[PDB]
Amino acid sequence: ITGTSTVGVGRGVLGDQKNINTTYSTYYYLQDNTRGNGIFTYDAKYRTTLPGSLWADADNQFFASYDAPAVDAHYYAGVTYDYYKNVHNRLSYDGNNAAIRSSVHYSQGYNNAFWNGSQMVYGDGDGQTFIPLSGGIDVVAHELTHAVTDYTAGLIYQNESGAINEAISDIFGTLVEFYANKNPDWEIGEDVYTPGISGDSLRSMSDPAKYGDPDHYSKRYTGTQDNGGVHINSGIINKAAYLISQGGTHYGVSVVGIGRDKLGKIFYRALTQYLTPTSNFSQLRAAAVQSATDLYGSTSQEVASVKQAFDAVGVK
Ligand SMILES: CC(C)C[C@H](NP(=O)(O)CNC(=O)OCc1ccccc1)C(=O)N[C@@H](CC1CCCCC1)C(=O)O
Ligand SMILES: [Ca+2]
Ligand SMILES: [Ca+2]
Ligand SMILES: [Ca+2]
Ligand SMILES: [Ca+2]
Ligand SMILES: [Zn+2]
Repeated sequence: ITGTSTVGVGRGVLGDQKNINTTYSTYYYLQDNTRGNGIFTYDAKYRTTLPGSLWADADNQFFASYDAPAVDAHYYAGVTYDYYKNVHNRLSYDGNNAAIRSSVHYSQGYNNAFWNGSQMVYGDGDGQTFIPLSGGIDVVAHELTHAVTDYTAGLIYQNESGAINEAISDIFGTLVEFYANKNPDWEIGEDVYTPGISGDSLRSMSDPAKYGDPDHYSKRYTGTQDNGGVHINSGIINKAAYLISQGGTHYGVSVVGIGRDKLGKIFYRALTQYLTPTSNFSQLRAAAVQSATDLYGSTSQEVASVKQAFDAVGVK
């Protein structure tokens, strides 16, 4: 909408106060004009018609319980935009400052979030498996990264290419979480998953097997559930990424860690310059090796560590 840029204040899902960029025109709308061609957050009002209505608020104060998922979807989309712009010189998900749209309060008791091809969508959770999912910065960044993937490598959402797609979203979700630097970890969704259980998460990149996901290619899922295991076999790539960044010895293979920033550079380059819609894990290894070679040189530690990490997870 046309209006003037304003700054509201509110509380997120976890009860933390934050400022949000809004737009004033009669109402204060969750429309952040400070980033690209805008970040827009919508109320799906417990229904499934999308996007719903651009979030309107009378007073620019967003402290109601109903407001909290919108506050966080809006704010964390901003953080994610900043990560891609500041760290990777990428302007929004399409590289041309496409408007970023999110809807919250999607459906009833909805234990998921997704990119629907055009926008991000967040359930509120059922209060048992999840609280409103936009409360997780890694979740928000995971979802926006799906849009980045779809505009770049285009990894088909099934089997190995789909597991790479998932891992890319977990990797950049985690790197955005570290970028914001509030309780960062290599776990996925811990801030919104299972409010009645402390210390768990939906997935772990550092130890995927803690939640039943494979951490070695020899343990990959080959069945048909979950689009051929896209959220399962992502553990193999997540583990490789964790090892590249943090190092470790895994199934006897030692990996010299090179840190998060270089992980992000290598995988961003792989995603945007080498991966294709049909890339498999072996092709991801090759893309990551080539990306590290481009960035750091063929004889570099970074290239050696990429190879070690993929070796450690059984991907040649
Ligand atoms: C970071 C997470 C908090 C959210 C993440 N969402 P996503 O990958 O974007 C969902 N991807 C999806 O919807 O692709 C389908 C599609 C394709 C095309 C258009 C529209 C949609 C995820 O990991 N979801 C898990 C959550 C499980 C939770 C336990 C119960 C089981 C589910 C899953 O879906 O398996
Ligand atoms: Ca208000
Ligand atoms: Ca965390
Ligand atoms: Ca996390
Ligand atoms: Ca929990
Ligand atoms: Zn995903």
